[PDB]
Amino acid sequence: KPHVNVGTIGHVDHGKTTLTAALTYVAAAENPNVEVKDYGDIDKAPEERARGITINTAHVEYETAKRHYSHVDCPGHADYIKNMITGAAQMDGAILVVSAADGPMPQTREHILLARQVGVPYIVVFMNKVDMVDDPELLDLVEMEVRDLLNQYEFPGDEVPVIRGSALLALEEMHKNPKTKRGENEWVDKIWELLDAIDEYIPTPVRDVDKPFLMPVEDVFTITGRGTVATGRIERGKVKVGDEVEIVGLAPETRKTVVTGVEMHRKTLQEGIAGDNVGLLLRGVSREEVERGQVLAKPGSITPHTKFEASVYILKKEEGGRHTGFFTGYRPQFYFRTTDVTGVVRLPQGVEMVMPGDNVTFTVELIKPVALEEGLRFAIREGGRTVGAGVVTKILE
Amino acid sequence: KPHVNVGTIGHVDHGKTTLTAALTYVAAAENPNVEVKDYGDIDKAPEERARGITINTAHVEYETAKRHYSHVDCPGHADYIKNMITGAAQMDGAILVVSAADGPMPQTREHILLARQVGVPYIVVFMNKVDMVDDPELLDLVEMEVRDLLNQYEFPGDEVPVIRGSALLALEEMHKNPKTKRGENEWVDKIWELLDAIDEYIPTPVRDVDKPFLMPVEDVFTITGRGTVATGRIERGKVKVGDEVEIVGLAPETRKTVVTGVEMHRKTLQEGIAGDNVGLLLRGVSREEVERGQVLAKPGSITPHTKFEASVYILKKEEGGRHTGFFTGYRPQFYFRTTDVTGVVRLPQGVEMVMPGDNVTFTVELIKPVALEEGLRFAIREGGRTVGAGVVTKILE
Amino acid sequence: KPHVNVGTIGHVDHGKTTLTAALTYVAAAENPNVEVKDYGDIDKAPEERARGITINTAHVEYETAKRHYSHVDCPGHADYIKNMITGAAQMDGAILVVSAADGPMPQTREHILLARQVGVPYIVVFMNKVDMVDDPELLDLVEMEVRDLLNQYEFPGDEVPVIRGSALLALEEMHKNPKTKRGENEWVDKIWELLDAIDEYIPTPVRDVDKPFLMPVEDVFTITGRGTVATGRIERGKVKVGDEVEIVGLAPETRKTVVTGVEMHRKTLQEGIAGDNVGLLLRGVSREEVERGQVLAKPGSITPHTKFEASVYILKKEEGGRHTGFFTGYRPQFYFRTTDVTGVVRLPQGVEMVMPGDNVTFTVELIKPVALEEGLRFAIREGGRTVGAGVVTKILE
Ligand SMILES: Nc1nc2c(ncn2[C@@H]2O[C@H](COP(=O)(O)OP(=O)(O)O)[C@@H](O)[C@H]2O)c(=O)[nH]1
Ligand SMILES: Nc1nc2c(ncn2[C@@H]2O[C@H](COP(=O)(O)OP(=O)(O)O)[C@@H](O)[C@H]2O)c(=O)[nH]1
Ligand SMILES: Nc1nc2c(ncn2[C@@H]2O[C@H](COP(=O)(O)OP(=O)(O)O)[C@@H](O)[C@H]2O)c(=O)[nH]1
Ligand SMILES: [Mg+2]
Ligand SMILES: [Mg+2]
Ligand SMILES: [Mg+2]
Repeated sequence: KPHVNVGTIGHVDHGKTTLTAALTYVAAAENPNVEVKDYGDIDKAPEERARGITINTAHVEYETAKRHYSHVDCPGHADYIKNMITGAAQMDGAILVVSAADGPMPQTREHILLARQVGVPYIVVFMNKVDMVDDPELLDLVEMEVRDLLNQYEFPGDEVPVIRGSALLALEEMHKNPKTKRGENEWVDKIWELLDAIDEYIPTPVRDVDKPFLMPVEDVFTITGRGTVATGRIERGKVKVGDEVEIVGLAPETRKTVVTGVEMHRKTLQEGIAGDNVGLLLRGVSREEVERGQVLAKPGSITPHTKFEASVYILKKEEGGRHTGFFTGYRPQFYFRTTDVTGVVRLPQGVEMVMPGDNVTFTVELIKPVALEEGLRFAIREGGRTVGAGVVTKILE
Repeated sequence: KPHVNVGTIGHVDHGKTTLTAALTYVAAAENPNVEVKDYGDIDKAPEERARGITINTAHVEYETAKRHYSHVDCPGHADYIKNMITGAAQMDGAILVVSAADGPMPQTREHILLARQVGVPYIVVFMNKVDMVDDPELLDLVEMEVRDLLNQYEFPGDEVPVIRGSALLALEEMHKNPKTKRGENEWVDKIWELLDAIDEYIPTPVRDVDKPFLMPVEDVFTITGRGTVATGRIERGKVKVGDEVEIVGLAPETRKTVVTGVEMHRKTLQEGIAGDNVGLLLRGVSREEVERGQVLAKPGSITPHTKFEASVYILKKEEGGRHTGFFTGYRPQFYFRTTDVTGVVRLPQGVEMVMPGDNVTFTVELIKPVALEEGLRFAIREGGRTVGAGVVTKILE
Repeated sequence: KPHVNVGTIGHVDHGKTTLTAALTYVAAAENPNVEVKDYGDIDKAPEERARGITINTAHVEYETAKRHYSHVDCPGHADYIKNMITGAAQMDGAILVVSAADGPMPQTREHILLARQVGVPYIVVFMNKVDMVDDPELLDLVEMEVRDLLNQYEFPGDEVPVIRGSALLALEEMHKNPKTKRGENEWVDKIWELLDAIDEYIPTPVRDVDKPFLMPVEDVFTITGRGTVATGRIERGKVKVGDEVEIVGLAPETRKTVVTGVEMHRKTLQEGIAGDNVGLLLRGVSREEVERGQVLAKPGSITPHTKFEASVYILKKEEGGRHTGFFTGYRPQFYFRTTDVTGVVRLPQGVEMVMPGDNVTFTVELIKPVALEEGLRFAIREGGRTVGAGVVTKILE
């Protein structure tokens, strides 16, 4: 029963939390396993330490016929910014909640943008609080505000599902009648539309193991009679001997070789699979030709680069980051996967100085190339300390 | 109509094959379904690839009032060694054939031993070729030679059935008169005693689903808000949620949990049954506390160990095995169910070096414990390659 | 643009063929694709071999806005009896043509009855030759003869559409003016009424893939470590693993299992779909519990039986069937789907001996049960030869 990661985003007070609890109670009915949670519990998210940052985050699990959804919900707009970016929990899709009373709001528009920068593959809307509004001209109005926003950030606003309802009401019915099921109640039934929407519109994702092969080099060693060895946990896909791969990054050019040998826990091994911390025998590679920080991957699967654009969040001083701001020309270290790689920043027009606590978008240009791809997450460091966290959003070269 | 697995064993030329063709013909008469086979067909067994080994093996099915018997027969003494050991086809009982003219012979004695190591629950004798000997002093002699051998290997030689007849003669009658039935002919009737003897003496076996629950861990996973998941095909019995089971092997100690969730083909599932490839939800178990190679089983059903005795067969080089022999201290990989577990061998007094193609018996001692039981079959590997096949014969600790 | 199957039935000379050619040319006008055919071409049907029988049958395709109709028309009353029964081509609806000059006639009445036995879902009438009769008292008379007949065989004669016209005349206008469209001409416009009638009155059919899952067992096998396998072409709907199905027929009782494995062209497969020749892995099913001749189907979708009524056609001797007639007590083999199942026949009152060439209606009673449903087509064989063809018309138990 495939597993998917979702979460509620949207402006404060629009009701992402109440809608969250409803989802549990409602789906539980047809899925007894499913552990029902209420408002207060979810409303009080725990802290979570991620990349050096703390994010109040709440989680919940619910099941449909089609799947198992683990679902996030945070208490503050800040928690959203940080979560999404450090990618504490990675949305495979997200449920966007908007007050029918207010239409989309600033955070609303912000979560859309992030969701797009950080790569959310699909957004589905749940217009809540609809019980405060009869006038369908109004409900239409809001729906439309919302779609144009989505369209502004490239979501297919024209297509997503905008389901209108009352999380508050549905939740009480689940309260009154835990055993209520489909067709029985109206408010509950909008939740079923949401849930259906989800199962339908949010793509079932690629299992890591099926994604193109990539393993990031951690250590390099020579086995006297055997040769050069790149070690590290495989991020995705798999390798079996005889497999040819590319050593990407840092070097001036990409090299190709053949795993002539996997190995783990000392013993040998026939295939290296995602999740696996192996050591591979690279064939025809000097101890120079390969180094920590490069990546090995299924050939042609990833490219090296130096100029890219990123969405970033800069730690506060209180969180252990910088204590004064910076300008274009700031040149910290960019820690990609396993190592630092210096880079110079260039703030966009309109930005003149970035401050501790901000979150912005700029370009960077690195000293050496690195196997980069959009969505590639990273850290910004000053002497080993993390001063910020970002996500790669665009390659420029 | 319960199904039982049998077959002929005994020395070369004693007539296990001719006896084989007679059982079909004879029992066909009262069971028309029954497909009659002759000597030549059975005589030419096909090869069968089992555990990396090739075994000429012949099969035949016959029915009595009481049952359905699928019956094996191999052409050579090697074939028996291999078959019995890799357990290509598992004997529920065996029919031991001995030439009345010669008495038991070397392979005769060997098969008895194997059958005992390999676990054959019952042996029943068919003394054949009796047409060559009038002297009842002789016939008794052999019978008793036979009983003492069985007694020597722990079979209840004193009690088994030693039926005296001529497979050759019964077979021709069935030939002359397919329709011949009980009471009609003498030679045929000896076959009826055999068949009766079989139905009577060979215990009717436990249906897997009825054996105590056991499932060997193949993969372990976590379902975020759900938890830990042990996957694999169920070997025996069944599981339903809330069932409590032990996690056995590898770890320093046995753990108990509760399946909190079965599941198959994505969808859910109320009960896990023998033959089924599920994924169970283990309650309160770290992703560490459970691993591939262990087994989950009905509590108190199977115990972990490291020292055991085993009867083994070593591949010839021509079959892809080792190409030189070995001594005590040999330390290959013993592949139990799903994983390799290193072990050191100790040859018994009298054996000093084992060679490719040999089949012997020795003790082993594993690096980590494993859920072992007598009868547990396994492989001996050297770099993923299978260099021998064995069966666990006794537990030492 | 859904596809539907129709055709013209009715007495000889009433003009089923001339009206057939008109539909092409008329509908063509608004559907350029549509291939126009004339009288002579449709008049000269080719043979078709169906169930061993030869049927002169003519085909034609035309399009309305609403659909795609493939449309049959045969030359002789025999052709109709044969066709309808062996169901060479299955009518989703039929267009019944009657001469306004003569009213319904014997074949007219015959066709209604068959269409009812054979299961035609809707009849729509086209009263033709109307140009030979001014007196509306007459035209009303015929129409009413017609409706009473349909009412006699359970069609809703009171409701169906009785469209009055001249196929011959519409056809010449289309001839004169291929481009003639609606409103332009009167005779053509009557054809438009027929076409609308059809699109409206004849219910839109179920695509096979959407009908309930059913697959008829052709062979049964065992995959040693996997278990039992039923193979054969899926007749309707689809199967995906984890799907539960019922094994129906032959056995004394219906069993339920789960496909635990589909498979085709050696490779595996995620879903088994109508048309596909798979092999299914039945879970928990003995090699006895399943056999050729039964069907696997969506649970509760079809039931086993032994007594049924049927409309049948008996081959002439010249066509290779019996060379003498038979009485009640006749007990041939009823070849349902894949196998023969013996049955005894009982001629109805009034019928005393059936002869080669006859087509009649009687009851049968099978030795073992079979997954039967009205509409189920079958063959009557004598030693492998087909001596007749029929259709199941009613279940009696
Ligand atoms: N009228 C109305 N009020 C709602 C509905 N959903 C939630 N509310 C309330 O709106 C407030 C915001 O709820 P909340 O879920 O906590 O939103 P969050 O800030 O996005 O976490 C709470 O007081 C809820 O009781 C609803 O459908 N209709
Ligand atoms: N006289 C006699 N010879 C027999 C009888 N059974 C088998 N034979 C012969 O024994 C020889 C070996 O028979 P077979 O069944 O092949 O022995 P197996 O190699 O143990 O299979 C053949 O030539 C048979 O004809 C019997 O009951 N009496
Ligand atoms: N008067 C008149 N004759 C017609 C009409 N339609 C058909 N005919 C003639 O009917 C005769 C037999 O018709 P046909 O279409 O072959 O019918 P089928 O016997 O059902 O195959 C032919 O000579 C046609 O030309 C019509 O509408 N009016
Ligand atoms: Mg909240
Ligand atoms: Mg033999
Ligand atoms: Mg015609």
